[PDB]
Amino acid sequence: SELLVNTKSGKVMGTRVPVLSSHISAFLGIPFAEPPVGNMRFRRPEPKKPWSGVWNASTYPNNCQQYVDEQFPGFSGSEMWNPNREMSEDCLYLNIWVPSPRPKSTTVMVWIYGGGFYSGSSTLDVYNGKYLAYTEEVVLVSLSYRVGAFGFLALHGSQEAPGNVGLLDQRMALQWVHDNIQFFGGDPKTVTIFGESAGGASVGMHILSPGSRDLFRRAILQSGSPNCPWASVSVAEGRRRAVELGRNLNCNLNSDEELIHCLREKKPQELIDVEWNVLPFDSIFRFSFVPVIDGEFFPTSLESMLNSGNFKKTQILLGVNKDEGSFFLLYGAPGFSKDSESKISREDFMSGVKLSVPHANDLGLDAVTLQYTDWMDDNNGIKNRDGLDDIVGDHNVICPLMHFVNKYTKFGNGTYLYFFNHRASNLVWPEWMGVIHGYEIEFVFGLPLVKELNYTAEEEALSRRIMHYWATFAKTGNPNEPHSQESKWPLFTTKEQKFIDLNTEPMKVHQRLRVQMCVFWNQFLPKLLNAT
Amino acid sequence: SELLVNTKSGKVMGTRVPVLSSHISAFLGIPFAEPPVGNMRFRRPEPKKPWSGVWNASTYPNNCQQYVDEQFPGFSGSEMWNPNREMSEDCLYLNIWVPSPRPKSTTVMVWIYGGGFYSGSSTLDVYNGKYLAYTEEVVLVSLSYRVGAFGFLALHGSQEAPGNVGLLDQRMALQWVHDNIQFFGGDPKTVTIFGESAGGASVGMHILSPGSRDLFRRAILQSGSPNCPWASVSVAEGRRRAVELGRNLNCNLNSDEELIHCLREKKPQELIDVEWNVLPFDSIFRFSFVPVIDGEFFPTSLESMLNSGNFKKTQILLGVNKDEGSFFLLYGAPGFSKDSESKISREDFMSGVKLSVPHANDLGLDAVTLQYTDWMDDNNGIKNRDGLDDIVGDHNVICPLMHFVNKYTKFGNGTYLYFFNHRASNLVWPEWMGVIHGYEIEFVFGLPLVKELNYTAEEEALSRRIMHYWATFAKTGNPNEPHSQESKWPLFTTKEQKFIDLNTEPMKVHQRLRVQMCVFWNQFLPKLLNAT
Ligand SMILES: O=C(Nc1cc(COCc2cn(CCNC3=c4ccccc4=NC4CCCCC34)nn2)ccn1)Nc1cccc2c1[C@H]1CCCCN1C2=O
Ligand SMILES: O=C(Nc1cc(COCc2cn(CCNC3=c4ccccc4=NC4CCCCC34)nn2)ccn1)Nc1cccc2c1[C@H]1CCCCN1C2=O
Ligand SMILES: *[C@@H]1O[C@H](CO)[C@@H](O)[C@H](O)[C@H]1NC(C)=O
Ligand SMILES: *[C@@H]1O[C@H](CO)[C@@H](O)[C@H](O)[C@H]1NC(C)=O
Ligand SMILES: *[C@@H]1O[C@H](CO)[C@@H](O)[C@H](O)[C@H]1NC(C)=O
Ligand SMILES: *[C@@H]1O[C@H](CO)[C@@H](O)[C@H](O)[C@H]1NC(C)=O
Ligand SMILES: [Cl-]
Ligand SMILES: [Cl-]
Ligand SMILES: [Cl-]
Ligand SMILES: [Cl-]
Ligand SMILES: [Cl-]
Repeated sequence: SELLVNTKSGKVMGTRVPVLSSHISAFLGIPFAEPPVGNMRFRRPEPKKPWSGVWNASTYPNNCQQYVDEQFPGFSGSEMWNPNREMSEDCLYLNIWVPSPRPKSTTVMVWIYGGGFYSGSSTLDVYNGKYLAYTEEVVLVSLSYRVGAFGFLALHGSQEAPGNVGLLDQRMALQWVHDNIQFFGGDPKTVTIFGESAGGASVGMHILSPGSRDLFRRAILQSGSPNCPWASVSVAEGRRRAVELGRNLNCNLNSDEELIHCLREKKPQELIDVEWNVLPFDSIFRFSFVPVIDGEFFPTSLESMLNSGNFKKTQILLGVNKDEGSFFLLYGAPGFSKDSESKISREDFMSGVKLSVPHANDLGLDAVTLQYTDWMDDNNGIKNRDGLDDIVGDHNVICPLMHFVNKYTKFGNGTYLYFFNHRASNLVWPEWMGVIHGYEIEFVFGLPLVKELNYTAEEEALSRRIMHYWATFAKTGNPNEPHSQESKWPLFTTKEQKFIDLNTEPMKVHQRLRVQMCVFWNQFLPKLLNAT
Repeated sequence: SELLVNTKSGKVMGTRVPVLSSHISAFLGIPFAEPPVGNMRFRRPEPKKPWSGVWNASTYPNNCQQYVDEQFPGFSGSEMWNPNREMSEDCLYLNIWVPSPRPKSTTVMVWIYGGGFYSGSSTLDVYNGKYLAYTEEVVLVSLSYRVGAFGFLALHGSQEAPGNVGLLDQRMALQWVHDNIQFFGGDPKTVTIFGESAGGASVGMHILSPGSRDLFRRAILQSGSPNCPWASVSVAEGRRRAVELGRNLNCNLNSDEELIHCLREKKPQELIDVEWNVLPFDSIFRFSFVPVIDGEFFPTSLESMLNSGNFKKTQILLGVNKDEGSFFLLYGAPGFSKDSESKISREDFMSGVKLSVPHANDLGLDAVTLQYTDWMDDNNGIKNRDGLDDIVGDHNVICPLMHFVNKYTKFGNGTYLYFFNHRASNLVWPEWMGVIHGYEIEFVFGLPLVKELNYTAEEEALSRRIMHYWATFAKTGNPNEPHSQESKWPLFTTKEQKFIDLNTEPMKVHQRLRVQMCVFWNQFLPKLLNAT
């Protein structure tokens, strides 16, 4: 009865799941779009046709087709991010966790997974929504969206492969939540969208895009922002990559209709096998098929939108991890496995700089090199490793986010900024990698509350603190409970630019998160590359 | 009799002067050139015609015509650098201090004064050679040379005003020493030239110039080097400045002969009154009439000469002071007078950067600003002052010298590098100015040995140490006394790049003198300006 819900698309039947010696309701694999298959591959999503009968929503759905990571077969640290369900183009489903008994109209949080817009699943163990839903009494939704060429092949002008359809998949799940979440006890007027990495970029993209703004109340962005250098391409570059993808499969390249028709007849794994070939350079933290600045989903360039205040004005909470770049270098820079601690020579540093800033001319490479080299000690393998670590994280995550946060805060209605710098006591990655891209997620989702996962008592308390900040922000637009005695997370303002650390120590307030390097990345280096 | 010397130019009569608790011989105002007056203005020097009778060399000669500093009238700190004798175009004389009794063939040191190539005198109290000559038993010579337009007006292709004649004055005094110093007890095979600021650039220029190399044995350069950005100009820029000097004086500009003839009719002070007007930019640490890269004194560009080893190969000793920039900012950046300790707003920082790197485009100015700004704390008046202080000293003095050191050491026969960072206990300048441009000279010349000047006894010991380093280097090409128990001043090498501090504390060896900023000034910013 609790598990039986009549929606505007049909009746659904959920399942009762255990969580921390109690139970809650889960509705898994609810369809929100027509399967984007056959002649609908690369097309805008269509609403799911209402069904008769009872949709069985007790099991996780398929994951979208995607490149599977085989760098470290069997290693939990990488396997925890891979699809744990069968892959299929039939993947546009959402999941809902509902406190029990069902609330009347409580706060809703909607998760958007990351994965560079080429990978990701709503069904990962680390996205299990039951702990956050139970502990904070929120309705927790996780959506899905098409990735890779299936989500972001962009032949602008064509209505058959317009680009950005994976962003429209997300918007369609948000529309479904808007129309139906009230029947699961959720308040459609108090929906917070949150996501990490490409999920965080996505969240920012919905803040910008006029067509998405009314489908949510406020936003949380983790280690990602819409202006990230890897998160979008021009319509020309998207067109170039789509054609290059056809060339890699010996397709007729004479017309969009011919190219698209050829691509629609390849098996999914055939597109995935060639996906990495269309990139313009050898590079790390670059992805083949990503959103396009199309003049439709994004009316103008992201910078002009940010400059003019052309975005949803609300409250945002956002932040970064200390070592965003480490796993990208381990995976993509060969020098990082010549040494057990990944100390690297000066030659490998220079090579890595080229791989990490692939768009820079030779003068920009020197500028990057000079900014991150200790010329008193340039053969120090540790300083070389750490310098290139910072380059990757600053360029791709931290400084784009700081640019976004300063532009947004001029027009928005409240900004809260964090710096997550706790290394989990049970981490399986080597210590030099630090606080890795993605490893705040398990704290946000409450995993340290599970005794058998072997976190410390301090880490359970940190997880509880973070979940409550997140939910209280979702509920009120402010992560703090005023009237409490706890330390207060202060607003980020244009003038004082305050942020807090998130770790196991008592709260610290700082100002101007990595301002020195982000002036280099956000102001000086683009001016240098614009000059030459 | 000891005071009577027969030279190849005629007999000279010197004077016995007291030094400390003893006495020494001095031969003051010996002419080495025909007075460059009348039609000889701007012309290459001519050897002094031998005289009959006895030249009375018992008093200091006139100083050359020059801009007199009146910024702080009566203030000892600035007046100690102004002419203390009458100014005259009849100024090509030299001074010699000779130990008593006369040595048979002792080490010779020849002093070349600085002053931006637009000022300077051989007769300043701080250049009194008697202490060094007495204490170290060397024959000490100080020369003079024409400064300003008189010495460096350059209309290339003209034989009436060819440029570089002030350097040819220096060379002709060196030739006089070569021909005659044996008659004063000096060894002409063991002559060291040394000078500070423009005198140090000059010393460097005789190392480069083939017509000078055989007139000295080894070289000492203090706070100056031949490649400094203020120390030379192209022939085109020298010609532009000379023409602009005529324009300022309503001269006929139709030809070199007419321009020169007009210029030769003006009183010296009329040239000096308009000297600063020919500079191409508003600037500090830039001077109007300086050596020209002419293809004769300098056969090719300084950089190509340095790169190919086209220079005298011998031993050099050289170094810099801690705060080369400070008095240039006091004099020329009005922000340094708004506040007692010269705290500097951000606006005045940015203006000073423009004044200090006047040749840079906007991208280069931003590069400089970024490199010297603490963006966590950009309104700190102390940090802004110190940052602009370091900009001026690094750009104009320290990093040019480091570039010269590294090029020279690839081909030379022994390099010794120092960093002078003692602030005299009796300094009359405010504390923020630190170790000022020129204030190591008084230690080199042994003024702390004079009790009436209220130096500390530890500063006397430091002066004695430096005089002994300098003279021992002049005598042997190594500042260290062999078979000694003191710590050794190490050779500077391409690989280890060692230098010492000069101060009252025990000797410390360091490596890579200001390498971080000098990579910026010597490698990156030039590449940036060349490319953009
Ligand atoms: O040319 C290319 N480029 C290319 C670039 C990548 C991007 O590598 C970084 C990356 C990886 N992932 C998914 C992992 N998931 C996550 C984590 C995983 C570990 C730790 C933290 C994590 N945090 C996460 C947070 C967010 C979620 C996702 C997270 N995302 N980004 C991948 C593949 N190919 N590949 C190519 C082409 C031809 C041959 C080869 C290769 C490459 C294939 C791989 C190297 C060896 N290769 C070949 O032999
Ligand atoms: O007008 C100029 N420059 C300019 C520079 C001066 C002289 O200032 C530096 C100087 C002075 N001295 C003789 C002192 N003797 C010494 C010391 C004296 C004190 C402490 C240590 C000492 N150590 C010594 C070691 C060596 C020997 C000599 C030493 N030498 N250098 C005069 C006039 N004009 N640039 C320019 C051009 C166009 C527009 C603008 C500007 C600027 C400047 C005007 C405001 C903003 N500006 C513009 O709008
Ligand atoms: C729904 O699916 C689950 C898992 O396959 C199954 O246990 C349950 O009985 C199903 N309910 C139906 C088919 O009514
Ligand atoms: C948010 O908006 C309300 C309504 O205009 C305003 O009163 C409040 O000051 C704003 N707060 C912030 C932090 O911008
Ligand atoms: C040398 O010149 C000085 C200064 O005019 C003078 O006092 C001295 O008597 C002269 N000595 C001679 C002419 O022998
Ligand atoms: C100086 O030259 C001599 C002669 O070739 C050589 O033996 C000596 O090693 C050189 N010293 C330096 C420091 O270059
Ligand atoms: Cl198919
Ligand atoms: Cl680290
Ligand atoms: Cl626990
Ligand atoms: Cl705490
Ligand atoms: Cl005259």
